[PDB]
Amino acid sequence: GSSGSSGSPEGQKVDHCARHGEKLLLFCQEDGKVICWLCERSQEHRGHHTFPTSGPSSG
Ligand SMILES: [Zn+2]
Ligand SMILES: [Zn+2]
Repeated sequence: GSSGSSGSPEGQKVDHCARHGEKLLLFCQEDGKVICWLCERSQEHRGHHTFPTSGPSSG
């Protein structure tokens, strides 16, 4: 698999998934919420099309 990109507790906690702990930068359409990497690749949001929120930004 993959160890991860950010693995430090001193990291800017921004919309961190309370389930996995990964930063939520994606936006699921089917659900209309913000999910993380693991989530997206999870049977929960599997196949679901998500978009990069990039914080306070429309496009
Ligand atoms: Zn998650
Ligand atoms: Zn979804």
